[PDB]
Parts: sequence; C-alpha cells; structure tokens
Amino acid sequence: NAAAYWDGDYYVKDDGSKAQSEWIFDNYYKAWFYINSDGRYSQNEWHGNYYLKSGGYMAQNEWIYDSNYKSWFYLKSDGAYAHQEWQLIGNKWYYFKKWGYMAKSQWQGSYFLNGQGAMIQNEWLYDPAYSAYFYLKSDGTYANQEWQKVGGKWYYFKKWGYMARNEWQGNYYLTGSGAMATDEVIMDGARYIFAASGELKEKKDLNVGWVHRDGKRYFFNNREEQVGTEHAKKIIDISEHNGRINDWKKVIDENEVDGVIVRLGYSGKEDKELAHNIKELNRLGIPYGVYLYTYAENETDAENDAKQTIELIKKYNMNLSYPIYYDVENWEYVNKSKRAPSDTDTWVKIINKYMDTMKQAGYQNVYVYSYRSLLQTRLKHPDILKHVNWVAAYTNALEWENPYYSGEKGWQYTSSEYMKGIQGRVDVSVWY
Ligand SMILES: C[N+](C)(C)CCO
Ligand SMILES: C[N+](C)(C)CCO
Ligand SMILES: C[N+](C)(C)CCO
Ligand SMILES: C[N+](C)(C)CCO
Ligand SMILES: C[N+](C)(C)CCO
Ligand SMILES: C[N+](C)(C)CCO
Ligand SMILES: C[N+](C)(C)CCO
Repeated sequence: NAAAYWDGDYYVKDDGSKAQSEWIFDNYYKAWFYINSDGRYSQNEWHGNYYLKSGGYMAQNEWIYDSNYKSWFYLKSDGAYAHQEWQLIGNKWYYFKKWGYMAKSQWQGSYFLNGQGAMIQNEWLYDPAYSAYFYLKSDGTYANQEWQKVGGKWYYFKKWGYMARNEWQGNYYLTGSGAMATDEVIMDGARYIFAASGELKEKKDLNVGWVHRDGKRYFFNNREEQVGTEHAKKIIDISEHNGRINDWKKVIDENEVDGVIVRLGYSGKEDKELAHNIKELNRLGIPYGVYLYTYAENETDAENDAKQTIELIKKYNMNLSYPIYYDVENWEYVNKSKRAPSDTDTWVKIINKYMDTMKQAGYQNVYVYSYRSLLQTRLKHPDILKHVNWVAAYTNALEWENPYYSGEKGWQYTSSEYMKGIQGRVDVSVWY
C-alpha cells in the first residue's frame, strides 16, 4: 500500500510504519542508513561504531575525515571503524589508535607512521624525542643490532635502533655521519687505517694537536705537521649553546686558552649568555672578539646586522682584542621558509654593506668567518676573501690559500673538543 520508501528525511518500513532509532537497508542504493529518534536519517555523524556520510549512506571499506576530531578514520567491510589495530589499505599499512584515530607522525612499537598515516619503509628517520637517527627497513621495522647498507654505504644500528656514529663496532668504525670508515681516521692520539671494505688494518700512535715540548708549545695538525710557530694561540668560540660558564678563570688556565670569540647572537636575536660572558671576560681581562651569525638576504639585512652589532658592543662595554666577525654560512630558517642566496654577487653586496656600515661607525677590525667549501664556491670573490681571516675546516689540514688576505689568521679545526670547566663539545681554533 505504501512501503519501503523515503518520504524526505523520513523512511517508511516494510510494513507501513515510520522507521525510528534503527538501521534500514535500502535495496535501491544498496546501503545502510541509521534512522534517528526524530524519524530522520542520520548524516555527517557517528552512530556507535559506524559513520553516516552526507545523504545518510553508511561508510564501508573507506576513509572518512571527521572535522570535529580533526582526524581520519577507516571504516571496515561491515562499517565498523578500525581501532587498536593495523590495516592494509591501498597497499599501505595503517595503524588506528583507541577510538579509531589514525596514527600519524609517531611510532607504533617498532614501526613509524608518516604524516599521511602510512608505515615508513626503507627510509631514514630522525626523532628529536630520542634525539637520534633510525632506519625503517623493508618490513617497516627499525633496524636494530645489525648492519644495513643504505645508499651504497654501511651503517650499524644498535639496540633500540640507534644509528652508531663516532664509535666502534667490532673491527669497523662508524664515522660522524654514521657511515663505516673505509680509509683512514685520526682520533684518540692515533691514526687508523681501514681496508676499503671497512675492517681495521693498522693502528699507529701519534702525538698531534697542542703539544708541549720542553717549556714550549706548538699546534700540529693531523698530518703531523706544525701550524704556525711556538707563539701559536688557542682560541675558542663560545655561545649560549655551551650553556652558562661559571668558572672562566678555570677554563682559561686549565686549557691554556689565549682568547675567546663570543657569540653576540644571530640576525635580530641576542645570545642568551652574551651578558654574562662579556661581564666575566671583562672582569678577568681575557682577550676576546665577537661574532654575529647572519640571516641576511640583502643590503637592508646587512645594515641591520651591523646596527645590531654596534648596539651590543656599546651596551655591554665590550673591549675587543680580537675582531668582530661576520659569521657567513649557508643559512636556512628552521621552518625552511627562507634560505641563503646562492649567487656570489648577492653576498659580495651583503658582506660589503655590513663592512661599510661598521667602518663608518668607527669599527675597522671587522672580518668574515666561514667554512672552507663555501669560501671555495659561492664566496670565492676578491672583495669577500679580502675580509676572511678565520676559516673552519674540521679536517686533517686546512689546505686552503687566500691570496686576498695577508697576516694573522685563525683555523677552526674542530667542533668536538672537550675542555675543563665546560660541559659538552667546544669549538677550538689555532691563531697563527
Ligand atoms: C536518503 N537519501 C538522501 C539517500 C534519499 C532520501 O531522501
Ligand atoms: C546494521 N549494521 C550497521 C550494524 C551492520 C552493517 O552491515
Ligand atoms: C605492520 N604489520 C601488520 C606488518 C605488523 C604489525 O604487527
Ligand atoms: C569513532 N569514534 C570513536 C570517534 C566515534 C564513536 O562513535
Ligand atoms: C586518507 N589518508 C590520507 C589518511 C590515507 C590514504 O591516502
Ligand atoms: C626506536 N625506538 C625503540 C627508540 C623507538 C620506539 O619504537
Ligand atoms: C645517515 N644520515 C646521513 C642520513 C645521517 C647523518 O647523521
């Protein structure tokens, strides 16, 4: 007489009565609908373990995004949401937490789910929480207590998946990058010779670095050769990243430090320890210079860097025995929105601007600091290189010449020295 039909939002059942608070299957649509207590079909909402989409159709074998929970959900073959379980969907593995929330950007035991919720396979993962590298294998599990060949190089993963670095594993040494050593490594006052396949061949004891010879002191690089003379100076650079230094006199005497380069901060921001560092060095009469890490992008930025530098110098009553350093590197913001110009000409302009501003303000003991590879590429210009007298190269020898600068200079040869009176690694240079 009038059965099994939709009357707007209402549904008339097999008999001839209105549906109410019940599931009905429509044969035309081949779909389930849940009819609410109001008599109307539910839509854009959950009912128990099931989701009713726009138009009322129960979701089955499909993803649903719920704006209320800001979460993806997956609805199984019977409509029930996936929860506390793994599902293979479109040839990828997904994990669903309690209440059906898709896991994303997190671990689930030995597996890691990316931002789209997919289990990672054959990929590197840095995890800040564990502050280390992991490698998720073909099966999705993190590599552990085993070797892995990745991108043509060999890596060792320890218990809990940690990538070994700067450490031994049997006859093999994992370098700073984590990759197996295949040639030579100088460390612990020794030279180590590895076969091309990685196993240690030979160990030779060396006496290198700062060596004390009968009342005198010299610096020897890793190729057992002298840098500078007996008057070579040990210069550290310090920043908030070294934490707070409570006993500066201890630091200076016990490590035989001749001077310090102190971080001012970076473009627009003052180093947290600058005030304390300047105060202490001033009071103790330790020779120091300073450096600003630049995030410049143009001449406006370069002028702002100099202005900031000048303000800080007068503010803290800085007494500068060593230069003011423009720390020039391949910078990038943490959110990666901006990164340094690549072209030589833009940096000629930036560096020239900074120098010119400093000069007109009365500061002429101003120089550029950078690392070797950059001075060889995007910085290789007579107008820049004329300002360079402090070069980083964490190598066995500097092996870099600068025709455009003559006189006293520094080589930052390490970022991993330990020193009495300081916690953690310290940057150290030889001045010569
Ligand atoms: C329930 N539908 C929305 C599918 C049609 C009936 O109004
Ligand atoms: C009617 N249920 C929704 C409970 C079963 C789905 O097929
Ligand atoms: C992710 N897998 C389903 C492959 C294993 C988890 O138990
Ligand atoms: C799937 N949720 C758990 C979010 C809704 C239950 O009705
Ligand atoms: C729908 N997700 C993005 C959650 C995974 C499937 O692509
Ligand atoms: C790889 N870790 C074991 C450190 C993370 C939890 O699975
Ligand atoms: C193995 N990676 C090169 C990705 C990490 C270096 O620390």
